[PDB]
Amino acid sequence: LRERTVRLQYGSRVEAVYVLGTYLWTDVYSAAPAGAQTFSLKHSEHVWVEVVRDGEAEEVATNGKQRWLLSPSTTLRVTMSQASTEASSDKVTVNYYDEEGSIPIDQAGLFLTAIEISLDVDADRDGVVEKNNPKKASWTWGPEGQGAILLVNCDLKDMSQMILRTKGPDRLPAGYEIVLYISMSDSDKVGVFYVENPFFGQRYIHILGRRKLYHVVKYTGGSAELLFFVEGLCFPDEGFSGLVSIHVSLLEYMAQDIPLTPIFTDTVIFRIAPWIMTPNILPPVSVFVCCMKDNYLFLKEVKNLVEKTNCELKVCFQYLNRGDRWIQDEIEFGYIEAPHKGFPVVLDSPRDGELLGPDFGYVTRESVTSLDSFGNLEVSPPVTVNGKTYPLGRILIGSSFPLSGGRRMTKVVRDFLKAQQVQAPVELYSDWLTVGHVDEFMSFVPIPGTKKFLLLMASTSACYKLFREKQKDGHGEAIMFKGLGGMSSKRITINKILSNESLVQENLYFQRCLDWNRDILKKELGLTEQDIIDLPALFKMDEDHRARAFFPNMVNMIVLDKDLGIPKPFGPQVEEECCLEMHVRGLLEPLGLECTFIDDISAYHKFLGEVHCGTNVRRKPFTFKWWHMVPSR
Amino acid sequence: LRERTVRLQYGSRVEAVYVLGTYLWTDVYSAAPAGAQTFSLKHSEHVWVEVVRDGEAEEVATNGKQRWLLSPSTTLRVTMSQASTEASSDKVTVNYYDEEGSIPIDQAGLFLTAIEISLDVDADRDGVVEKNNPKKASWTWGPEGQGAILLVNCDLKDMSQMILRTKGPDRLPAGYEIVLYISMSDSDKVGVFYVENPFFGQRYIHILGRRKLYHVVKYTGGSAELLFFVEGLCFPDEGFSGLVSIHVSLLEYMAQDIPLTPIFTDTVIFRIAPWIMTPNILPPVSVFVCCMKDNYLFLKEVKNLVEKTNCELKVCFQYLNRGDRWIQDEIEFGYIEAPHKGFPVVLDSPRDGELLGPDFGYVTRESVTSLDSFGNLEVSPPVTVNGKTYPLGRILIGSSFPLSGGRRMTKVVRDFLKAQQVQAPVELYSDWLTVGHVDEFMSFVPIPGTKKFLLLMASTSACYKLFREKQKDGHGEAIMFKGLGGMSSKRITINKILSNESLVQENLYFQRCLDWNRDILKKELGLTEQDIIDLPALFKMDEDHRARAFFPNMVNMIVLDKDLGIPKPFGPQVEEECCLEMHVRGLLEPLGLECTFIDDISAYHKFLGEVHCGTNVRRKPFTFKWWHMVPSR
Ligand SMILES: [Ca+2]
Ligand SMILES: [Ca+2]
Ligand SMILES: [Ca+2]
Ligand SMILES: [Ca+2]
Repeated sequence: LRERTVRLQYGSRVEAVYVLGTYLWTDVYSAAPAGAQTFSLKHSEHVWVEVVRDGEAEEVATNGKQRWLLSPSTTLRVTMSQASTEASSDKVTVNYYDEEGSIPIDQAGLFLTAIEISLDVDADRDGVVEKNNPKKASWTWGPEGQGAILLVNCDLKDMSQMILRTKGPDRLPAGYEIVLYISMSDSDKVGVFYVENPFFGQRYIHILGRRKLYHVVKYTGGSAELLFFVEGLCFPDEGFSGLVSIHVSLLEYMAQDIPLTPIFTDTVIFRIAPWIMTPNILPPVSVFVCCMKDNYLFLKEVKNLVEKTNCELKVCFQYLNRGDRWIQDEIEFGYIEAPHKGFPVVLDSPRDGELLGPDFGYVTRESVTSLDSFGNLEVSPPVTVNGKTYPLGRILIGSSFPLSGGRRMTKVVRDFLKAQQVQAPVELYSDWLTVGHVDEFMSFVPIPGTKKFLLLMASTSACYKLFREKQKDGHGEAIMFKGLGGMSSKRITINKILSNESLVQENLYFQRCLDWNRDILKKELGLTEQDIIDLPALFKMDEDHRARAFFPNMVNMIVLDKDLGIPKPFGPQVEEECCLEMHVRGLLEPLGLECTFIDDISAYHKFLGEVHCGTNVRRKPFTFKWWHMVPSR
Repeated sequence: LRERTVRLQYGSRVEAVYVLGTYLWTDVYSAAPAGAQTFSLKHSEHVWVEVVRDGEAEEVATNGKQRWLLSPSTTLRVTMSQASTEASSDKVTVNYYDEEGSIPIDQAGLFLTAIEISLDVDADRDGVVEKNNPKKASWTWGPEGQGAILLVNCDLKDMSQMILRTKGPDRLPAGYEIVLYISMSDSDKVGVFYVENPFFGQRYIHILGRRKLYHVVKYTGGSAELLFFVEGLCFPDEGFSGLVSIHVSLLEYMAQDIPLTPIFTDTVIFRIAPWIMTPNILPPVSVFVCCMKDNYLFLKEVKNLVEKTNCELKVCFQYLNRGDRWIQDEIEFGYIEAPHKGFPVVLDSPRDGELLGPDFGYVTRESVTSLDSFGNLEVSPPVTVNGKTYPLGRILIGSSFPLSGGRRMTKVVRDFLKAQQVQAPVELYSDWLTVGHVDEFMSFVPIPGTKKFLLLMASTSACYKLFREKQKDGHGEAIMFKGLGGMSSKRITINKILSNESLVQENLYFQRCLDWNRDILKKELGLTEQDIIDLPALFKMDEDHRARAFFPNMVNMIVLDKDLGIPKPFGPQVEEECCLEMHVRGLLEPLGLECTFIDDISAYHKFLGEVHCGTNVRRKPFTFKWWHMVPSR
């Protein structure tokens, strides 16, 4: 396919390595002695030679006596299809003649050693390293796309394989060597491991990476394969697309103090697999919770919920360097996948700077507000938006309005999420909340028995409507926070809430904030009102004009398929049941969702807007392969 | 198209601005008094109202008595198609009823003011700003692609136009304002100009850009248009794609110390036009030359060449802050184009840190080797490579091998050229040359009477073949450098050159360097041997093992269509003509190329490998529009 220039040298022999998959064009005119008129040629069995004049080519026999006029426009094309062995003498010889006699006045030779050199990866994405995929030097998205995929080492049987395959005689001819190399830029993105001395053992050493840009490879004769393992060192990010290159070159020695000439180069491209987040609709595997040792109702009720499922429960306690919610706030469960292998990968952002066990990879963060917590990071189910499908869903991050001067998640984390590309992040407005997390106002739940889902939204208007109804019904004196002794002296009733004029105005405003988010979610997730259910919520404004929960936010719930762990609201008691619990059941249960209310606050005797427990669910990855997506340019 | 949430408020009136191109979904259930059972509605002439229950919608008359059951799943959809005027009373009123009587127990209203707000650009790329192109919020490549294009101000009638078009009543309702804005990131990429006080004059002020991220716009009633002019501040580069965004928002006042809510936002995208280089095949306009005042033969011969064409000649002399070749080395002629306008743009990189006149834009550079000179920057004619078309050609930059430790053009300039994208740069190997410029070894020329072109390559093998022929013919004592008195004592003859064994070896090596480039050029430009002509050249090796010209390099030539200004080689005289001149004529003239040899060295009495003049040709731009290309992702 690729034409390489090799000229005969005046009255001499040229020796050259021929790399299979290329061919040579050979100038015979320049090596012709002055006064020479015509030329003839001989060649060996395994070398194919054409005489090319003005673009027109004719094959030549091994020993012909045929002669052609010498012209700069008459050249040779030289091709080989099989590697040289010790039995080979591969050559082309050209005889030169003057006008007078038929005995050659001079001759120029070309002696060839043919070798196969191919740097191979699994570009067709089946988990096997195929021989010389013609597409291995590029990377394309989609079901028809090709090029190899690399996993970040988040901690070598599970790394990517790269195989240098060669075929040839006992040794390379004098003056050649084979070198593997990478660019300085890619040197902090990858590393490559190799057994340098296979005669002395199995020991794999790092041959390419930080501080090592090239490695000279030992040539072995016959048909040989050299196995390399490759790891990614980092995820795609603001200035890094995820694509890296590795090269092998056959180098020719020229002279001392002159660099070696790269006479053949083969290239493979890898893309580093992105970090992917799992939405609530995916099958649960493990439920992780953190709380204080004595919150007994919480642990018992979570255990009972989990016992309704096939999931395993993992209990963590509170640590000195972490928040009360850390399993929710400082940890996010995600995954990476390559054709051959995949594993769960946790983003870890410790408050002050344990874990899950060996089955997980970990990405730990190297100015920060509450909006940096992973409570502020959510992901939608797969959605179609104006005809465009997002098969992995879309990441949702809470923010403030552009002109507001409000809080925002750090650019570093936003840039990281954006750079993964396959979840196409969307910013929502969370900064009207004191804590500032999207998970305080919204969640997703599957609809049992279907492939569909609902968006759940906190609604203050729903709460006021319900409370007004109960008051009309004669329940105005129904008290909230039953069983929280630290709330009792406040004597909070439906009447007291409904009569508070400033609280009404605060909550109308918070409903405007919720509705602004509702509109962004409908637009960017392609949802209609039929896809949404509102759950009652109520907030109190702080000094910053931001919202804190008046009673526990029910929307932030543990979703295990049909079973929902819902924070216990401690609402007004009507006929000895919480009217908030009954209302929420009436909304959800007709859909086949099973509700379990989980009391995370009783142990503290009161509720001031802060939650002291956290939960996080590890889920099975999407069955859709991320490399089958086609993201926008 | 876009659904916006507007809820009725319990027993009250809500007033809202309606922006045309959206519609409202309206909750009536939350505003219902406790105990209310059914509702009815009235609406004005220009407001369309549907009652929506469980996804099913039915239009409602202006005054109906129809009643519907109150349910959270029964809502209103509210649409307007025309802007409000002073004659409008646009409203929807909802009456609430209990089980008992038919007289309403309460009512909630919605009072609307409809306005049109559209931020408009020329997205369809015809030079006119069309009304609200649905595609203005994106940017796509190709003949079917859309989105607006911005020119860099390289120095406002020629800037891009952006028009804010509004329609509505005499004033915005209380609590609203319209604001134009950009991101902090884009603030150094753009600037926007506006007449802030049209009553006091025509004065245009900078309203958005560095240090100004937002501008409050004055609303005028009726049908109004506000004209803005937009400029790009910089070209695409390593961390900047070329894409920028400008937004207009309608903001709602909530309260003191609470940020304004962006209730409607419209966005336009601009792409900043790339800098594009012109190949030798494009029509010449002006020829620029620099030399010392007394190089008379040079000026006379260049003038005579130019007089064979319709081109204009511009003569520059030597300056203290610049090189002897500066018009070639420190200046590169290129262009930018937008649908409405285009102009030539010069890259200027002064050696130590005049010009062309007002018709040109200038980009001046803010560690450096010879490879940074623009002699080391070339561009191919349009080419097709493995089925992929490069309609603007491909930029060529000289470099050294990856593992060599050799010189390279600075990353800053390489990154810039790559970031323009439309010329898809290719690196060649120039570092075997002392000066290190691709223009020392290669050039392109059209084939007269056709749409085709040739690559010209320097060849040492061609020179040795020619000299060997002349020696065989009895011309061995023919002397070179005739008329250069400072060379005479050297007595350089064909015999003396051919007998120098080390010089032969040096030049065989230089031919290997040339051939390595030949192979890259054939591969990356999709050329065959039929596309190439070799011209004789000869070099001498320096202490760094790099090549300097033995006699002037003929390949670096002035190409004006069929007419070629070729450096005079001062070769061996045979029958009182230079055998190099005669040889080159014999190669080129049969193709209809007319050769004029230009003596740039006689004034210096000798030639040591350095050229003391420079030339550069300004050309007409490609007729193919760059935005019609589709570059690789
Ligand atoms: Ca494979
Ligand atoms: Ca989260
Ligand atoms: Ca237009
Ligand atoms: Ca140039």
